[PDB]
Amino acid sequence: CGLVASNLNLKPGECLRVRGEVAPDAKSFVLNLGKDSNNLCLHFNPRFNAHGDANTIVCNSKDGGAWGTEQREAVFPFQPGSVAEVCITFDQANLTVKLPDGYEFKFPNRLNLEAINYMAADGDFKIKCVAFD
Amino acid sequence: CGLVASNLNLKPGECLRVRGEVAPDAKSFVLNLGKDSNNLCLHFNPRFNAHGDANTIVCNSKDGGAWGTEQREAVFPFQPGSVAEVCITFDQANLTVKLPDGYEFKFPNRLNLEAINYMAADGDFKIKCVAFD
Ligand SMILES: CC(=O)N[C@@H]1[C@@H](O)[C@H](O[C@@H]2O[C@H](CO)[C@H](O)[C@H](O)[C@H]2O)[C@@H](CO)O[C@@H]1O
Ligand SMILES: CC(=O)N[C@@H]1[C@@H](O)[C@H](O[C@@H]2O[C@H](CO)[C@H](O)[C@H](O)[C@H]2O)[C@@H](CO)O[C@@H]1O
Repeated sequence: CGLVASNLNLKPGECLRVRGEVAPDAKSFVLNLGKDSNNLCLHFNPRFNAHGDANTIVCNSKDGGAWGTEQREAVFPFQPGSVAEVCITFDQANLTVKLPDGYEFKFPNRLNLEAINYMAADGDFKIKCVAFD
Repeated sequence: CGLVASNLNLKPGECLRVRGEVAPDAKSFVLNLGKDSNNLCLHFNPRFNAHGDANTIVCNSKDGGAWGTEQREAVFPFQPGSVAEVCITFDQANLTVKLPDGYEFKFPNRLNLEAINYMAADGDFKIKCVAFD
């Protein structure tokens, strides 16, 4: 596992900027956001070649330990062995994810979180900077 | 009640930079670094008016729950209600703390830690960025 942070107290409208290094041999990487490891408003999982996906971003929620319905994006501005950065903001209805190519997308806030208190990176994403505004 | 981070994997010679907002009414604030909450290589506790001290940085270690011998610094470049940044590095002999105004001091590495994996802020220091360099 990578860096895990708790008591983040990220509130609607605030921008979370996360930048890190993707491992050279990575098949995917993960950044998880939510209340705790069972309760994710955003599982952000760029897949290079994993679980049947090549160069696709897969996003999901997790509620009480159960995965929701995945969403897949149309762009893939990530490479193994390079710096990856994401910017995330939310309100109680949706998260908005901004990627390093400037592409923005929405993901529904299925847990109706009023605050994001938990962030976790996997072992393929080495956090170099996190800014909570 | 502030940000807690784990799996930092900060190794000797690496630098950790932490920037946060000191609460307007703070009597002190705390940044703790170590293996875990009971084993701290550095309790960094700038005190405005707390525990008998006035405008003094108190540093200590904690070993299996037990506080060590306090060290007090001679300088105090902090104010309640303002942003503060500290940078920390270590080696086998000492941690080095660099303060906002450029001042540096050493604190002994009493636990003989070879990595720092845990960090926590108290509720008077609202962390805004963390960088690893
Ligand atoms: C096309 C499709 O539905 N594929 C899914 C896989 O994505 C899924 O893999 C898991 O997906 C979750 C997120 O939803 C995590 O990323 C987890 O690590 C993956 O293993 C598998 C297993 O649920 O089911 C389908 O194949
Ligand atoms: C002036 C003097 O000696 N004061 C000390 C306090 O520093 C001390 O408080 C604790 O100090 C530790 C770090 O060593 C933590 O900051 C802890 O939160 C404080 O309560 C108290 C208790 O040992 O003793 C004197 O008052």
